[PDB]
Amino acid sequence: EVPLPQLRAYTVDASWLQPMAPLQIADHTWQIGTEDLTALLVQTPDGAVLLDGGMPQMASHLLDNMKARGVTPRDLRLILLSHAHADHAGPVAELKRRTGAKVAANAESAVLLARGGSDDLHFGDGITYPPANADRIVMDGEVITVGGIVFTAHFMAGHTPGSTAWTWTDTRNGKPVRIAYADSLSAPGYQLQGNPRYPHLIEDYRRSFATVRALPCDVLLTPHPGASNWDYAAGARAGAKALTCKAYADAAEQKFDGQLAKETAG
Ligand SMILES: O=C(O)CNC(=O)[C@H](CS)NC(=O)OCc1ccccc1
Ligand SMILES: [Zn+2]
Ligand SMILES: [Zn+2]
Repeated sequence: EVPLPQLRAYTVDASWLQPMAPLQIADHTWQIGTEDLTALLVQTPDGAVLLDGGMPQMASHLLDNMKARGVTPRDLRLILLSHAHADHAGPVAELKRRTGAKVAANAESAVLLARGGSDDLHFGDGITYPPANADRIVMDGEVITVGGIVFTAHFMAGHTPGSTAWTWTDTRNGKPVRIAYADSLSAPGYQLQGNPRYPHLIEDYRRSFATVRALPCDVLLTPHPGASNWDYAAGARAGAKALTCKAYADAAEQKFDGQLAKETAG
């Protein structure tokens, strides 16, 4: 008698779950997540925006960091997402219950979020999380403005169908800083070629490399900070080694081409 296996939790490196204090990126923009997962707070005179929340168990830590910044539950107006995997959208449902936040996302991200990341094109039910509903559906190139910070959506399908880069302009020394929060360009364990659930996967990734390369991009940030060479634990030099969007796109394409060759060989 051999029973069916137990459910397996989505377990991650400790650094992904290690709380950090708010780290200022620009005059209105702060990293408020963990050492190894990005969660960006943008604070304005007319309320706050959160871009990603990390893993499901980060909800209370995000709220504590918000409070440290002076942002109350009612002040949080909007949640935006890079993509709706458990390690970036994990706490969205809980945050919606505990704050005034509404979610804006593209149709692909909204559908995946509403499924709690189940029936993932590549991971199946391996990384599920509490489902949430989007309040507003955004189209490619659509802008959303909160307290004069203008967020533009740039669709960059591949890592997920609904993967998005969000760009906005903040300041640092009275000078503009064009921030690009670019989504993952990885395909971890994906079948790339002839995948029946994603027939045009390769062409979407190629288009997404080009989109990322061309973003307005004084400062690049990524959901996994290591992807853009950020080190959130390095304090005053956290962003010193950060890649350009151009360099991030180039490295991702080189890796992707390598993975294609390995897939053909395998
Ligand atoms: O850093 C990256 O690019 C990818 N890292 C991840 O953790 C991704 C989400 S972005 N998830 C994953 O690989 O999940 C694999 C998996 C885990 C449990 C069960 C099935 C599949
Ligand atoms: Zn992902
Ligand atoms: Zn991830």
